[PDB]
Amino acid sequence: GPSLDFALSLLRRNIRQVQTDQGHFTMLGVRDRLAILPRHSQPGKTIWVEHKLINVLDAVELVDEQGVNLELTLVTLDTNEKFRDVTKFIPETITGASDATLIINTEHMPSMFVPVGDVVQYGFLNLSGKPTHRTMMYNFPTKAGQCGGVVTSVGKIIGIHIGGNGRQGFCAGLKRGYFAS
Repeated sequence: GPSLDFALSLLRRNIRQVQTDQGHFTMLGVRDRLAILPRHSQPGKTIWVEHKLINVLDAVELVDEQGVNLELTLVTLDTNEKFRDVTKFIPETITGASDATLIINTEHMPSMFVPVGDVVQYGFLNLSGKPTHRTMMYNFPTKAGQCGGVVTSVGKIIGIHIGGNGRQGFCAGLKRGYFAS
């Protein structure tokens, strides 16, 4: 079906299993050699991607216009070829959704689909003693090991999972402008 094929195609073409020194994460490749990680993955000069070590050419820990953490790291990778460009599926402004699917892809949780439900604008979040802006929330008890997971709804890629508190899950909202050249 259309939504199942979209999620499965994202898994195949854009959503990679990675390892850093901080463990297992999911990584969305967005276009060209640009990918996005949760900040707390703390990528070094190399990152394990699926089956090989990939050099990290740049890493930008994103902050807002007031300098508050957004809990996202934008990595430029020394990859052979370009990621299929999925920027057109990312909204221009941080937008919630109804009945979203969270897509996890690590060695421990490969090709995993999680029905998180409605995703709403949340804003400020204190995540592990790191204040964070531009978050959205879902009332779903997500678990450890799901950071970097891709929040999706009806052909839209809206957020990257950054944590939870046992009853709720939180993502960093995505804006298309983060990925402009």
